[PDB]
Amino acid sequence: RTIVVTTILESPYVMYKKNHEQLEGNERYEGYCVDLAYEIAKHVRIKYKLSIVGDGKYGARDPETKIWNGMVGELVYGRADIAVAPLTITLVREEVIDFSKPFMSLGISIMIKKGTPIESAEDLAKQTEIAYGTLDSGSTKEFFRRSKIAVYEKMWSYMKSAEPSVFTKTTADGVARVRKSKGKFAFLLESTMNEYIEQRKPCDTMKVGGNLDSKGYGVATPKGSALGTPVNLAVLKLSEQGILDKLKNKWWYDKGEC
Amino acid sequence: RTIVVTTILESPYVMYKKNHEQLEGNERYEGYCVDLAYEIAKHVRIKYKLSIVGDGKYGARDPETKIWNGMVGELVYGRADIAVAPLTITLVREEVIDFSKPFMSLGISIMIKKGTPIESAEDLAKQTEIAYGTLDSGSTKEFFRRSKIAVYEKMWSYMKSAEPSVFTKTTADGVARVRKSKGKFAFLLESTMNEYIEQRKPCDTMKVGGNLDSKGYGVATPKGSALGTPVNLAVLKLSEQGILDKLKNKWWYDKGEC
Ligand SMILES: COc1ccc(C(=O)N2CCCC2=O)cc1
Ligand SMILES: N[C@@H](CCC(=O)O)C(=O)O
Ligand SMILES: N[C@@H](CCC(=O)O)C(=O)O
Ligand SMILES: [Zn+2]
Ligand SMILES: [Zn+2]
Ligand SMILES: [Zn+2]
Ligand SMILES: [Zn+2]
Repeated sequence: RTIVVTTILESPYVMYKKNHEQLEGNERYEGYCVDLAYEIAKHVRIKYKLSIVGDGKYGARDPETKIWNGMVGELVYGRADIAVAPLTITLVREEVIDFSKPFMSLGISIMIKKGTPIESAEDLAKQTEIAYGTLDSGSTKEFFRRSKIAVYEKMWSYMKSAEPSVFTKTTADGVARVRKSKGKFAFLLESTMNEYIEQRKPCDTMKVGGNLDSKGYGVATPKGSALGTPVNLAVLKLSEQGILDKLKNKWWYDKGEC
Repeated sequence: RTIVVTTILESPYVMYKKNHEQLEGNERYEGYCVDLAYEIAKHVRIKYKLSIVGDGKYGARDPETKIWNGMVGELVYGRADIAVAPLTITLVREEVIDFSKPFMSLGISIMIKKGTPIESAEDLAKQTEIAYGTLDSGSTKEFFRRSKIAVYEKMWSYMKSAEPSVFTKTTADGVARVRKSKGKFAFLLESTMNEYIEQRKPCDTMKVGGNLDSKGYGVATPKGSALGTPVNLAVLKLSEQGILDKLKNKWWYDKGEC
């Protein structure tokens, strides 16, 4: 009767509460996806337990073993019933799991330390002084690997061979590298994460240029799961009631520091 | 073997070609949804015929007879196999038809004649000199009818009782009323239509303020249709290949006149 909700520690979607080490179960966490899971479970009338994905990854398929990792693998292998996380709806994932209609819009974007002389992907592509990278095992890395657009093909050729590695294990590690690199590293990440970090102390980063694509996050369920339909209607209802909007303002802008 | 694709004459999604009266069948039409239908049919490997919906409506359910009109009714009553049109994904529609993941993002927006002293919905709500309305039988009208947000509730109370009527039979009729009214009528319509008109001669309108909501258009199929799955993957593929982007630029901005 208690369903397992896989999710990932990524600010401001799921974060440890201030005193989390004194708390237990769902009470350990807060953020946009913690609130979304609560609202969804309320409408679908299920009890649930949040479970941070062990490997800390969104989900990709190993080309060798063909095994899915991350939250996607938790659904595929039957270890979680739903994922409520900033999980990008992509074709390769839709082949193996189901997604709700999207609860948030986003695009890939460029994060720079303020003052870096870069305004566009073209600007990064044509130079070599400023290194740049992306998160491992997620949809941004796959966007670059799969693109047939000249500028992004050039960026992928550079990142794939860069030494030392430009692929980070977590978003926070990429942000930290931008902040510590005196303008010499830029990070490619989703506009939602980029806009959140831009509003947080020390206010030394910014999003530059427009987004490189336009896509959405959805709530995911194992393929053919009976929960898929009610979850989808719940997301649509929350959207129409203005709740998704209220949550975005709560977690991004209400508390902005910059 | 030839499937019926319902659609609607709405610029720049489907428009008559210059010499349409000398042409037949699918060749009569051009625009973003004509291109999208072609790309989808190519991936799903179907032959198809475009059919402009007879009543010229998107789709709503009559509260009395309970009958669906517009493109939604064509799918519900079995007269069309797919709708490829700027058809908004909504909860009440998802209860009776299926939708692909969204091919375009949009929100409700305000269209004014340039120079009108209005910058926000709040600005319209608190005054009465400038009338304002929306399209009949679509999702924008339903947004206002259903909102529990104070400002939009006030706008709905005004529009519902306005005399003469502020609800238009087509988008073009609303645009024409804005243009002819010397600043005394504003039109509530989707950001996509608003941004297209803003780029067309006589360049006398503009979008003002941010969008009131955030939602998407999807390709629709009758509930439980076998075409639903392949169409959805086709839309995701076109999105990832940058084709939806290319089409948006082709139909909105490439030809901009303002
Ligand atoms: C919050 O509303 C939305 C979030 C995401 C999406 C989406 O998935 N897509 C696909 C193509 C372009 C785009 O934005 C559409 C609407
Ligand atoms: N949302 C992405 C993770 C972040 C990224 O790849 O930039 C995914 O679902 O894979
Ligand atoms: N896209 C809308 C029509 C336009 C509007 O209502 O503003 C619909 O699907 O109903
Ligand atoms: Zn701690
Ligand atoms: Zn609720
Ligand atoms: Zn004509
Ligand atoms: Zn194609």
